[PDB]
Amino acid sequence: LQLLNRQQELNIAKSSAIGNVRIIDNAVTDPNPVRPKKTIIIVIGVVLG
Amino acid sequence: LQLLNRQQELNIAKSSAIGNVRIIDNAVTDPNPVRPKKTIIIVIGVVLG
Repeated sequence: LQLLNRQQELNIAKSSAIGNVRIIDNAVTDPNPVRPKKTIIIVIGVVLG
Repeated sequence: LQLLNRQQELNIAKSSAIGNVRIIDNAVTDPNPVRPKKTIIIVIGVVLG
């Protein structure tokens, strides 16, 4: 199975059309959390109450 | 001799005609069943009642 995969991956690489994909921006993490959004949660709680 | 040349060309052409399909992901089963959807069934039962 591993060799079948190696053959398949090699065919995948060989049949690759894109000449060279480039990494413009390496991954970086935003220090401000995206969830939970405290303000909207509190507003929703107050309105629901 | 020309027929022999055409034979060699046809043999190489037949041997080289391989590709057009490069399966990316193999068959994989989702362990979570898709049917029946228990929650919607229970909700429908309660609402119908």
